[PDB]
Amino acid sequence: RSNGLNRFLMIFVLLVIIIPVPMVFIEPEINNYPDALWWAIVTATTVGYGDIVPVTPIGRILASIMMLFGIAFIGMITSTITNFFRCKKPT
Amino acid sequence: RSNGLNRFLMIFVLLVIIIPVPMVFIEPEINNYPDALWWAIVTATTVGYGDIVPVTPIGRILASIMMLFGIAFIGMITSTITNFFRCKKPT
Amino acid sequence: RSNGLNRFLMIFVLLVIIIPVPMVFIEPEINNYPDALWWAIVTATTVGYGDIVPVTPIGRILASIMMLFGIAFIGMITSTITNFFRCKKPT
Amino acid sequence: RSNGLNRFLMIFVLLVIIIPVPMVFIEPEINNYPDALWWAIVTATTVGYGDIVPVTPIGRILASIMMLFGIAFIGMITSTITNFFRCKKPT
Ligand SMILES: [K+]
Ligand SMILES: [K+]
Ligand SMILES: [K+]
Repeated sequence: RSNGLNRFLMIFVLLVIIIPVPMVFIEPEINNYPDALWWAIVTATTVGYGDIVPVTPIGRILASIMMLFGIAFIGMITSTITNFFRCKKPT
Repeated sequence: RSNGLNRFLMIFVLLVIIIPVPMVFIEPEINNYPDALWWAIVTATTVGYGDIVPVTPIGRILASIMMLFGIAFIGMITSTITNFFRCKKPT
Repeated sequence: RSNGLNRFLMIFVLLVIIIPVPMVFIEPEINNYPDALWWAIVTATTVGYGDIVPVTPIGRILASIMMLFGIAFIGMITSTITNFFRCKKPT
Repeated sequence: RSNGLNRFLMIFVLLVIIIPVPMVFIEPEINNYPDALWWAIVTATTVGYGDIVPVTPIGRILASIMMLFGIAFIGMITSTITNFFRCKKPT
């Protein structure tokens, strides 16, 4: 679907903005939103520097969701390119 | 195959649950199952924070399997999206 | 497009060369261009060792761009292979 | 090509075996082949724990090659799955 990419992008961007909020109050290593927002991208982009790591179960559970959405993001981006640069081959 | 995604998912989820078990008794850095379960996801999602790292050969051998299944997981997810959002183009 | 891969590659390679320049003068952990060039690849390849990590907001903003281009690079490489080894199936 | 996957796999596996050899004698953090072989996989699988990091230019140049082959490995695996589970859709 044409709105399929937009629907997955709006929910992914929403998480990378909302998930850092509880992470400030539940994690000791996370002491502010800019720090939490940074970690969320580092995790959702499947880069994982390790400079900010969740310790608490809830924090490690929320991190797991961000990783699962992180790999889904790559799959959504790769599909938006693989299906885009393949239709130009016949005509 | 329709059951092809399910067959790869049930064996992948099984490993992320079973592989953390020997990792507790063989690794010094891993001292419990929740810690081991956390590392398994961090590795299988190809994020790799480095907060928990295998030292022993067996632990580094089991980690290699988890990484090889980790990249295969992305390939399985990307294929389940690339082939899903391409069939809607003609009809 | 045939020049589509070249257009994305020339802008990606340009960033991995230009982005390390401000990173030397804005980050304390980055004290030279070879160090900065190394970090840029580690980030753009979505490997993320964590040996060099941005602290400053601007440095963490520039890093985010490099990560977003990093995942786009994998998507560009995977599409240049998935569409290349699929056209040889019928003829 | 049918032998296309085999040709890319035999050269990739060869590097993950040969590249760790100079890395022992050129890097201070790498003091043995099993340690070097471990780092090569961690890098070629684009996991990057950061437990073993190259310092020297040559070591950081060889690491860059391993990362470039690492992302190419994912692209080779994803293509071997995306084109495999798509031909079963019509017949
Ligand atoms: K990765
Ligand atoms: K990583
Ligand atoms: K990492």
